[PDB]
Amino acid sequence: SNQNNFVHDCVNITIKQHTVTTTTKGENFTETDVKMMERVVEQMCITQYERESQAYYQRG
Amino acid sequence: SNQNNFVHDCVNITIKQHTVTTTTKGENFTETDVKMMERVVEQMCITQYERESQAYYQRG
Amino acid sequence: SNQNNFVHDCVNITIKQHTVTTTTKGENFTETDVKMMERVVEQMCITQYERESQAYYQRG
Amino acid sequence: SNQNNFVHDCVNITIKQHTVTTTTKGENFTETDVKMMERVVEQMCITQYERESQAYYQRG
Amino acid sequence: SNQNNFVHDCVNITIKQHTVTTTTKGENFTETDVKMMERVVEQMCITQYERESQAYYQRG
Amino acid sequence: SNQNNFVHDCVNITIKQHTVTTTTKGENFTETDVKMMERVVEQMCITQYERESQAYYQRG
Amino acid sequence: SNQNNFVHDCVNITIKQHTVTTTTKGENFTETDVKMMERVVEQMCITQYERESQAYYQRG
Amino acid sequence: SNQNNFVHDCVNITIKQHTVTTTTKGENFTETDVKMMERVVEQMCITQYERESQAYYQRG
Amino acid sequence: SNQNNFVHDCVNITIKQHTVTTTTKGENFTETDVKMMERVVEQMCITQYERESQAYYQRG
Amino acid sequence: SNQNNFVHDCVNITIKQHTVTTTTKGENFTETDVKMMERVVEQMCITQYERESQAYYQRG
Repeated sequence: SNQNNFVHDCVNITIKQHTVTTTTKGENFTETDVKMMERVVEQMCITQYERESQAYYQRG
Repeated sequence: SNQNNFVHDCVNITIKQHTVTTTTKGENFTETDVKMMERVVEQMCITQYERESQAYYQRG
Repeated sequence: SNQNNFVHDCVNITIKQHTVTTTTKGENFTETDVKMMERVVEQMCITQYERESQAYYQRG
Repeated sequence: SNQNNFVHDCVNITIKQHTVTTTTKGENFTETDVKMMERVVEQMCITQYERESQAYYQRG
Repeated sequence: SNQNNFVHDCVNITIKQHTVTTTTKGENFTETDVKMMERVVEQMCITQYERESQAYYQRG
Repeated sequence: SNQNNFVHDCVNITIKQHTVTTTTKGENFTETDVKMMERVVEQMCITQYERESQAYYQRG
Repeated sequence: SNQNNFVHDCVNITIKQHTVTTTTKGENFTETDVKMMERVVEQMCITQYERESQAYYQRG
Repeated sequence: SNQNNFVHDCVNITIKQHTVTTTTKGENFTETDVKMMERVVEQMCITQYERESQAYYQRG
Repeated sequence: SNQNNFVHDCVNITIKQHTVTTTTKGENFTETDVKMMERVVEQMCITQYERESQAYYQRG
Repeated sequence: SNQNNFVHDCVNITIKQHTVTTTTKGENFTETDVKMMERVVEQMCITQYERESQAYYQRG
């Protein structure tokens, strides 16, 4: 019973909360951001499988 | 019973909440953002399978 | 009983909530965004299968 | 009993809520957006199967 | 009992809610959007099957 | 040109306004009184003119 | 040209306003009184004129 | 040109305003009194004119 | 040109304002009094004019 | 040109203001009094004019 496994998980995130409360009372507010997840992933993942394979990354 | 597996998961996210409360009381508010997920993924994933394969990434 | 598997999951997201409450009481509000998911995915995924295959990415 | 599988899932999203309440009481509101999903997917996925195949992406 | 499968799912979304309430009481409202899904998908998916196949994407 | 004067003014009130504005906006109000004059005078004035005259006051 | 004067002014009040504004905005109000004059005068004035005159006051 | 004067002014009040503004914004108010004049005068004035005159005051 | 004057002014009050502003913003208020004149005068003035006159005052 | 004057002024008060501002912002207020004049006068003035006159005062 042969079995090969080639697993690739570039990103893996897990949030588990039970109670999330937020309050923004006040009088004079300007430019209020109450986000929860802004910019999570900005990745690159290739997973090449054979020879003479190349990969060029640049984030200038 | 041979079995090959080639799994590729570029992004994997899991949120599990039970109670989410938000409140924005006040008098003079300007430019209020109460988002929850703004820009999650901006990725690139290729998964090439054979030889002389190339990949060029650039995020200038 | 041979079996090959070539799985590719570029993005995978799961939200599970039970109670979501939001309130925006007040007097003078201007430009209020109460969105929940703004810009989730902006990706590119190719999954080439044979040789001399190329891929060019650019996000200038 | 041979069986090949070539699965490709470019995007996969699942929301499961039970109670969603929203309220926007007030007096003077201007430009209020209470959307839930604004711009989910902006992707490109190809899945080429043979040789000398190319793919050019550009998001200038 | 041979069986090949070539599955391609460019986008897959599932919403399951039980109670959705919305209220927009007030006095002076201007330009109120209470949409639920604004711009879901803006994609392109090709699934070419043979050699010397090309694909050019541009979102300037 | 004789002239006698026996003036008696028990109460004398004078209101002179130009603009009176009132507003009772809201959501959940209970037992709101917006009167202007509730119980002005509760007096007693006699002005007896001859001898062995008596006056008995009691506000128990 | 003889002239006698016997003036008696028990109470004398004069209000002179130009602009009176009132506002009672809110959400949950209970037992709100916005009166202007509640219990002005509770007096007693006699002005007896001859001898052996008596006056009995009691505010128990 | 004889002239006698017997002036008696038990109370004399004069209010002169130009702009009166009042505001009671909020969320949860209970037993709010915004009166202006509650209990002004509670007096007693007699002005007896002849002999063996008596006056009894008691504010128990 | 004889002239007698017997002036009696038990109380004499004069208010002269130009701008009166009041504000009671908040969230949880209980038993708020914003009166302006609560209990001004509680007096007694007699002005007897002849002999063997008596006056009894008691504020127990 | 004879002239007698018998002036009696038991109390004499004069307020002259130009701008009166008051503010009571907050969250949890209890038993707030913002009065301006609470208990001004509690006097007794007699002005007897002839002999064997008596006056009894008691403020127990």
